[PDB]
Amino acid sequence: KSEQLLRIDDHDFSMRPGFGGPAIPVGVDVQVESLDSISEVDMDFTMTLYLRHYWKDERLSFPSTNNLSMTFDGRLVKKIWVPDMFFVHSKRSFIHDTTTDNVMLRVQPDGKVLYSLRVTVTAMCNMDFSRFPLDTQTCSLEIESYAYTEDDLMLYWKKGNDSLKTDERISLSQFLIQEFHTTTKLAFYSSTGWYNRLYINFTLRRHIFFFLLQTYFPATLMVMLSWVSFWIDRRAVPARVPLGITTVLTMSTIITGVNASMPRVSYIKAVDIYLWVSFVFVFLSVLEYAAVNYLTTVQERKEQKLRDTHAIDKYSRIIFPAAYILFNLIYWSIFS
Amino acid sequence: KSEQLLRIDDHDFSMRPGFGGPAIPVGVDVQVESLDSISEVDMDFTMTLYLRHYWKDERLSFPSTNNLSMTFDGRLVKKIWVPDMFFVHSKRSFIHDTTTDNVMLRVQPDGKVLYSLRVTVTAMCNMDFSRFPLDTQTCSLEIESYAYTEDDLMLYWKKGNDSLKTDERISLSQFLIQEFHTTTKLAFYSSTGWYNRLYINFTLRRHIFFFLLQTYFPATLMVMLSWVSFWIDRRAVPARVPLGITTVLTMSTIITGVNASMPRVSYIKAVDIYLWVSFVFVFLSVLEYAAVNYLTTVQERKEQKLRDTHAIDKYSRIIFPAAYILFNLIYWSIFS
Amino acid sequence: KSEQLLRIDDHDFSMRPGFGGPAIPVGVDVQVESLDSISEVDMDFTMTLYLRHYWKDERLSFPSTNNLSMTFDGRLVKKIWVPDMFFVHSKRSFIHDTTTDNVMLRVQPDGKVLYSLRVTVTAMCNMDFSRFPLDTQTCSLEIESYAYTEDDLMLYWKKGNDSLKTDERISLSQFLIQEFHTTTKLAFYSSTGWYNRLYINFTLRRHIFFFLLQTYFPATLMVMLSWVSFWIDRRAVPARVPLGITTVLTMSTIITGVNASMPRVSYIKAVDIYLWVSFVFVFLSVLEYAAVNYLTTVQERKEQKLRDTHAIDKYSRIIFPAAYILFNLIYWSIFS
Amino acid sequence: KSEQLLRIDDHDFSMRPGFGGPAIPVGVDVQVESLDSISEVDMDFTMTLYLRHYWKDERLSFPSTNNLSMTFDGRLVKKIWVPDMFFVHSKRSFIHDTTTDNVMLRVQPDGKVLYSLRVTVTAMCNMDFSRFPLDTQTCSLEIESYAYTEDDLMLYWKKGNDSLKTDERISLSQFLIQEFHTTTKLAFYSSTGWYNRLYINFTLRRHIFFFLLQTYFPATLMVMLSWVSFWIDRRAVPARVPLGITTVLTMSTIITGVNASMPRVSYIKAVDIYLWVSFVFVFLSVLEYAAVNYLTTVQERKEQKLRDTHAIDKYSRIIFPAAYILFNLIYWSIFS
Amino acid sequence: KSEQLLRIDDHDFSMRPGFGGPAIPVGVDVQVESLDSISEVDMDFTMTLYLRHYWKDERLSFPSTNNLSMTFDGRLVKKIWVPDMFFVHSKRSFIHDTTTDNVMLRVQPDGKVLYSLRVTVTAMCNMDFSRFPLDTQTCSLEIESYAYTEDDLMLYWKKGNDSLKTDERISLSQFLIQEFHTTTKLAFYSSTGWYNRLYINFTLRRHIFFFLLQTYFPATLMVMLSWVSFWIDRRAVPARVPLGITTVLTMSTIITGVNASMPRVSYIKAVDIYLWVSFVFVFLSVLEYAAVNYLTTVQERKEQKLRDTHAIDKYSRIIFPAAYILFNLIYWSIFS
Ligand SMILES: CC(=O)[C@H]1CC[C@H]2[C@@H]3CC[C@@H]4C[C@H](O)CC[C@]4(C)[C@H]3CC[C@]12C
Ligand SMILES: CC(=O)[C@H]1CC[C@H]2[C@@H]3CC[C@@H]4C[C@H](O)CC[C@]4(C)[C@H]3CC[C@]12C
Ligand SMILES: CC(=O)[C@H]1CC[C@H]2[C@@H]3CC[C@@H]4C[C@H](O)CC[C@]4(C)[C@H]3CC[C@]12C
Ligand SMILES: CC(=O)[C@H]1CC[C@H]2[C@@H]3CC[C@@H]4C[C@H](O)CC[C@]4(C)[C@H]3CC[C@]12C
Ligand SMILES: CC(=O)[C@H]1CC[C@H]2[C@@H]3CC[C@@H]4C[C@H](O)CC[C@]4(C)[C@H]3CC[C@]12C
Ligand SMILES: CCCCCCCCCCCC
Ligand SMILES: CCCCCCCCCCCC
Ligand SMILES: CCCCCCCCCCCC
Ligand SMILES: CCCCCCCCCCCC
Ligand SMILES: CCCCCCCCCCCC
Ligand SMILES: CCCCCCCC
Ligand SMILES: CCCCCCCC
Ligand SMILES: CCCCCCCC
Ligand SMILES: CCCCCCCC
Ligand SMILES: CCCCCCCC
Ligand SMILES: CCCCCCCC
Ligand SMILES: CCCCCCCC
Ligand SMILES: CCCCCCCC
Ligand SMILES: CCCCCCCC
Ligand SMILES: CCCCCC
Ligand SMILES: CCCCCC
Ligand SMILES: CCCCCC
Ligand SMILES: CCCCCC
Ligand SMILES: CCCCCC
Ligand SMILES: CCCCCC
Ligand SMILES: CCCCCC
Ligand SMILES: CCCCCC
Ligand SMILES: CCCCCC
Ligand SMILES: CCCCCC
Repeated sequence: KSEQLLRIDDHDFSMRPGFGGPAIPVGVDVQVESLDSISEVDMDFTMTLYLRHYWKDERLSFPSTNNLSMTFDGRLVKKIWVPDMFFVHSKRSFIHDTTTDNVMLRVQPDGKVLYSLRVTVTAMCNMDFSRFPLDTQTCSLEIESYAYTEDDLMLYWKKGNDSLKTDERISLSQFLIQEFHTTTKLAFYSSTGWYNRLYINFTLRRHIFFFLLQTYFPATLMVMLSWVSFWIDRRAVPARVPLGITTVLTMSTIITGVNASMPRVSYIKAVDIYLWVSFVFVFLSVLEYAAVNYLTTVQERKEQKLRDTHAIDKYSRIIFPAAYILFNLIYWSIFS
Repeated sequence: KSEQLLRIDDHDFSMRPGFGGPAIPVGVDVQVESLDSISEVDMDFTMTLYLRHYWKDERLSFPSTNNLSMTFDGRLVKKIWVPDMFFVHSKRSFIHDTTTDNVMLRVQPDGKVLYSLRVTVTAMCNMDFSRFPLDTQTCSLEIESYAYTEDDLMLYWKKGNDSLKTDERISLSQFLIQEFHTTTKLAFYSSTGWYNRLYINFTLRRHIFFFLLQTYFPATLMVMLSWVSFWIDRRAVPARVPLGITTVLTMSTIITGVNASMPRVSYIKAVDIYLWVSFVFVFLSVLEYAAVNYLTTVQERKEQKLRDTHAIDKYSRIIFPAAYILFNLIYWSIFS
Repeated sequence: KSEQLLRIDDHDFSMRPGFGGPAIPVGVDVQVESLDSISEVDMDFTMTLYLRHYWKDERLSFPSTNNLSMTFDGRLVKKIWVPDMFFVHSKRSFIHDTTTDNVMLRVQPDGKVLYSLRVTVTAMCNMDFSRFPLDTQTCSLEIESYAYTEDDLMLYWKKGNDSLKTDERISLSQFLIQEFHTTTKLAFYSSTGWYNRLYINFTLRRHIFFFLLQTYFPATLMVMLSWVSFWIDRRAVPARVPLGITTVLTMSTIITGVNASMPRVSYIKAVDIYLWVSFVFVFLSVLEYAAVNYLTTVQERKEQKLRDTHAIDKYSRIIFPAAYILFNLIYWSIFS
Repeated sequence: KSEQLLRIDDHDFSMRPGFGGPAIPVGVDVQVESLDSISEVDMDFTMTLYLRHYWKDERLSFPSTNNLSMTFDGRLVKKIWVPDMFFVHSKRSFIHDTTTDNVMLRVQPDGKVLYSLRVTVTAMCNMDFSRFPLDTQTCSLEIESYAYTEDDLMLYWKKGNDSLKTDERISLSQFLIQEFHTTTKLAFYSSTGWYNRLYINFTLRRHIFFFLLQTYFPATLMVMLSWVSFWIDRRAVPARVPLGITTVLTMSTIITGVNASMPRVSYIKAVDIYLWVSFVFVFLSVLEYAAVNYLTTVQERKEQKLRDTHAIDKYSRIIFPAAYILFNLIYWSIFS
Repeated sequence: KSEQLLRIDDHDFSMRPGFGGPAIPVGVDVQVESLDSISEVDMDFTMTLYLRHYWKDERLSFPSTNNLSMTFDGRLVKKIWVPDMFFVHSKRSFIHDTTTDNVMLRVQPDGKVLYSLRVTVTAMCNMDFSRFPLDTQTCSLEIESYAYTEDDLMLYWKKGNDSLKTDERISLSQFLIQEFHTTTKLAFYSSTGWYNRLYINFTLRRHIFFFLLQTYFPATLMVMLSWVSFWIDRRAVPARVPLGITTVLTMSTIITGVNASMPRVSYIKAVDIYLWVSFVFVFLSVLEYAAVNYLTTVQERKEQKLRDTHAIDKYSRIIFPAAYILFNLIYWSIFS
């Protein structure tokens, strides 16, 4: 029996190795397999990865006539001491068990142990959509020991920045992924004391041109088309008025359609500001002609009682495009 | 063996400490980690937190030459007595088990015990949307002992109002969170008797300006634009009529779009009342011109048979804005 | 050891108490905690409640010098006999296990036993939406013994109609809840025989005014607005025709919007009948003017070849509102 | 002890009864309780039913002074031999365990055994939507032994066509259920050999009138309304053109609304063909008037340079309705 | 007892057969039962299949007077050595357990073992929608040993390309499935070494004609209809302008409706490019008439101050269709 080579019954495996002494160092290696999904409304993401642990235990040493190691499955885990790692700020997680538990243990003749498992974890990530769709988001995944402080367990990256590996085909449907790196930081808990924590960082970006073409182009086209009425004879009211009202209807429908396709985030965004400014411009384009018609009627009535192009149109043809250009310049200077 | 220092086999751990005597006090400490999601339709919320318990048991005392404590995992829980805490008015809950059960036990040499676990719980919360979007909601989380009355178990907050800690980065996508505090109250059950209950309270608020800009602004703009026809010559019917009918179409589309983006709550809200009042105003703006046209035709026909501005327009230009202003004043005085 | 006071090893707990004799009566007490959700498409509802059982077993009697009882958790259930209650016509259910199994057992000195647990159950409920939104629905929850007939187990309500208690804050988002009561009835199974069954009944109602304001008001407004063209001079075709076609467009958009916000139930409802009748009225309002224009053109052409208000408008002004009123009277007389 | 009457330890229950001999017959009885849901996109359905088994085992015979049988729960299943039935082409399934496992065993004195359980199963069902909404679908549920061929286990319906019972209140929200019957057929597996399989068949149908009223009626009304322009004087261009363009807009909106409410099945259906044919008719109704206006302008210009009803309208008034009627006749002759 | 024929207690089943020697070959056979669903947003698919293993173990040999084999269920798996196969790049998976574990073991008298199980697995699949709806996608399912390298376990297809079988009725709602084949490739892991991997490949295709009819036909019809205004007299402004603005409104509504029914993939697709090019054409069709009207007014005003068809229309009638045809030719030449 292979379990009789290791004196399982001759030691107490409820205590950590080197108990009463210096803290036992543990190395951690992480390989990211894929990114499964991301939720903007709930602000979380899902990841599947490989977790590996490295430590030495002299109580597991066994004599051997060669340098061959023994491999055991997850059934041996309940009989020996293993680190109790857990993910901080996680929502749900589980370990694959098809067709059996994805747990592997390798024991070297001097007592070096390799512990590997496959896990899927969902973690939270606070997001800010103030600069949508030009926003940039940062995410992090955290690993920490649950019950052992820094005085008993010392956690560190085994090979520094080389301990993180990612798949060549990792991708997301609506985001771009870049800048993977790892960091470390100490955390303090008033109940028990200080703990070591590890971080895995990456950045997310969007596709600017798709949003530009889908949103900004129709609004600017509609704003430019609303300026057509300044070049039509003022005597054609049944052509001037329905053009304006139909432009207002089309702008409203476009705004509703744009709002229907964005994630349900309930605060003000820059795209909303752009669209509402265009709506206000369209509304003023109709008020202008209304006052021009009223003035023309009043002048005609006075002239009749007594017995060319109106300047408002001339000035508006210049004022409206300059104001819109100035607004665009300021808007693109603030939001880059 | 560490489990032999504690005389596990020499006591009956099916009874509470101090059985037949005064009730054993138990302290509780709560640290909130994050808020996961909130459902307005089903009226519930999800929370992840740390639960800690404090009590003393003399049967767990062990001799020692120093003041060092022993730490055990969740496997010891089945062999000793632990409080049976549960969440009142909860829908579903579970305990994290990655990579192992998130349960920790610490035993002091005199018999003081610390019991900690990580849990995620979903709880109900009745909401009222009568004042939407200006409504305010209050939520609560309740903790109570399942099988032990106040005569056997005494539950209390260990440090009063200082026993509640929240994360610095707790946030929700569409709500603002404030005013965390704790309270206590006794509950009575006719089957078994009185129980102690603890509460954790917080308040939720919305973003007023986003809803204002998205809903009230287009309706007021459309109402003001419907008033343009009072300033147009009454002789231009093919300009007067299509403007009104297209304004009605645009108002209907706006109302439908607004209704399509709100949570499906099936009772009357103030925003609905505002929108329908605007719709009624728009409808009357068309009936007015209809009667003005009919009167003008009748007068012309009589004048022809026998062989300026109509007063209705003059009076409407004053009546309509005053009535709308009065309605807005009353509406904003009632709903603040 | 408390389990040694009861002679667990001295009896066979695989048989019911009083085996070979009269049937053992069992009382049941139910307390409803909340209603979680309701699905109209799948026709089911979710409920969380407390289930309590009462019976007497002389084999559990223990000597005592006082009148104090012993309390045990769910671990004792596997060693003694308990009733095998189950929910009829249920889809899924589970028992809460946070932080431990919500199972309590109390044993009196003479052998009276109290068995309580917390469960969440989802049950089916056939619905009829023929009278939507004026429909009324009735639901029921059923409890029955799985393996014991009426000859071996007698099930009944312990205190009649007083055995049902509901929370003061039970509510649903889109329904009104009323009329809680309990009934009993015998069921027959050809495979094994007769069984006792218990029922818990309640009724559901909707908010009539919300649906009225959201649906009936716009259709009646549009129908009334379509009548405006009867009062306009027949000589203004470019005002008469676009008004009708835009009214038809607005009615179609309103009907589509109304259909988009109702539950996906694929059969005819009264609201559909109302909306389609309004659509037919709107269509006829356009056919009338079409024939009036054709007649006027034919008369003018004949008069020219040879070298006031048309009666159709006069009669329609009276016919259309009377017919609509008659239809509304019949419709509201049939559907109340 | 009741388990000592049966010599559990004196036989090997890892082999089937009558091992080395003829195959042991097993009868199956099925009672359908309800249908839970159906998914058109994923092509599956959910069912809850009772499964019963009948067989004889002489090793379970026990002496008795009467003809009374013994009843056992699911805990006895692990100690005796039971058939390993499973559902073919299933996606997910589970056995109810509230408040305990819904498993019952009854043993007769001669060794006849009754085995019953309550299960919920989801099974696949290929569907064809080519004839939507006039399509008809057939579904089936299959039962087969997993590890025993026909040489060792003989599976059959115990009472032929009488072994299937359905609830009186089984129904679906959007489908009609009819024609329940059972069949049998042999299946061959190259790895192990031949197996017996059972089938349970039923048919699904839709509500024709609801779809007719919701889809075909508006399209035919719009097509008929587009014919109004043939009866209007050709001199009124500002009445002729906006009517056509608004009819095209209304047809497009209706088609979009109809497409938004159907299940997302990505291939051509007959309703689409009907709607697009109506759209083509509407488009031609506008091209006709365009050419009529162009011809009239050319004739007027020539007549002026040199110094009634146009036949196109006359012929179109007859051609268009006949062509539409012919198309409807062919369409309703092909699709019944 | 059948388990006593095999000397279970006389061997150590924690080591592979032939330990210290050459690697033990293992054959694998796969039968695909159905495809359950596919998610375009999350880029994954679900499959249900049969997994079979073939290997020889001399420690399981038993004497026999004939050539009959013994069959065991999943309870024997924990007592013997089995291959630890797992799926690479998988998200979630489970083994059916209704009514019992779907695990079968057959042992031949010389020691040949057959191991079969039923599993459902979800696997990732990167997709590219640049050529939507004319895109083609390839998927793969991978099988590999978790803890054994190629030096200890040799994995291969038992019968080459004949080891893969698919159901005759495998289908997907919106995809066409073809070209099933298997391949093998070696993978290298820096932590442990080289492993054998197996692949199962298939291809997916869409229905071109459905997308063509639903998207390209309305846009081309609208573009052609926008050309009607070139044939109308330039003196009819109230007919020329509303036609253009309503065509723009209809194009916008069509684009919004088309975007609302596609999967939410946030980058540019060819259909978007086609639709926006049509929108630009429609916009230019209105700018042309605007300038034609302005020129005509200026000429009339000059002629009046001093005291036929405009060439722009003539040239546009030829230019617009040629440019659209050229664009279609280039577009269909690039995207095939
Ligand atoms: C004096 C004049 O050129 C008229 C023409 C259109 C008119 C406006 C139409 C819309 C509003 C109508 C309301 O009754 C009074 C304020 C508003 C804003 C009017 C103010 C006076 C205007 C500008
Ligand atoms: C007498 C008069 O100034 C006419 C012009 C428009 C007319 C209304 C048009 C809509 C309705 C038509 C219906 O046939 C009678 C009631 C309604 C409400 C009419 C009442 C009489 C009005 C107000
Ligand atoms: C003779 C007459 O007053 C004309 C004016 C409008 C015409 C109708 C327009 C719509 C239809 C057009 C079709 O071509 C013939 C039937 C339909 C229904 C016509 C029948 C004859 C009508 C009623
Ligand atoms: C000659 C004539 O009666 C004209 C009037 C409307 C014209 C059509 C308008 C739409 C198209 C415009 C395009 O420029 C040429 C082809 C199309 C299809 C035209 C062909 C010639 C027509 C039919
Ligand atoms: C000179 C002339 O034929 C006029 C008629 C319509 C005019 C255009 C209308 C839309 C725009 C209005 C804006 O105010 C100036 C640029 C734009 C693009 C105008 C440029 C000059 C045009 C083309
Ligand atoms: C963005 C708002 C532009 C308003 C332009 C008004 C131009 C008025 C000209 C009056 C000339 C007498
Ligand atoms: C909000 C309803 C306003 C109605 C205004 C009617 C004005 C009628 C004037 C009649 C003058 C003779
Ligand atoms: C609801 C349908 C009403 C139809 C009214 C027709 C009125 C025709 C009057 C003819 C007078 C000669
Ligand atoms: C369905 C297409 C109908 C087209 C009808 C054209 C009628 C043209 C008449 C020409 C008479 C000279
Ligand atoms: C696709 C853009 C087509 C633009 C056609 C302009 C035609 C101008 C003709 C001027 C003749 C003097
Ligand atoms: C590729 C689309 C570009 C749109 C530019 C919009 C600038 C306001
Ligand atoms: C009209 C667009 C101007 C953009 C300026 C951007 C300056 C960073
Ligand atoms: C920031 C938007 C303000 C809109 C005010 C609406 C008042 C009715
Ligand atoms: C026109 C807006 C008036 C708002 C008054 C608010 C009084 C609390
Ligand atoms: C016009 C509404 C009439 C309603 C009558 C209701 C009779 C019960
Ligand atoms: C009950 C609605 C009938 C609609 C008939 C449509 C025939 C094309
Ligand atoms: C105009 C409808 C004709 C329907 C014919 C149906 C022949 C089976
Ligand atoms: C079957 C529909 C064909 C549509 C062709 C569209 C070509 C741009
Ligand atoms: C007008 C459509 C042309 C299509 C050409 C396709 C060449 C492969
Ligand atoms: C701060 C956003 C203002 C938008 C006004 C239309
Ligand atoms: C939009 C401004 C109009 C000013 C009329 C004098
Ligand atoms: C109580 C709300 C009334 C709304 C009327 C339009
Ligand atoms: C909207 C009121 C109109 C009154 C006509 C006299
Ligand atoms: C039975 C409903 C008929 C509806 C006709 C519009
Ligand atoms: C709507 C009926 C019209 C009748 C024309 C004579
Ligand atoms: C085969 C369907 C053709 C549809 C043409 C509009
Ligand atoms: C729709 C056909 C029109 C033919 C013009 C000659
Ligand atoms: C690259 C796509 C360009 C689209 C311009 C309308
Ligand atoms: C669309 C181009 C118009 C050119 C006017 C000269």
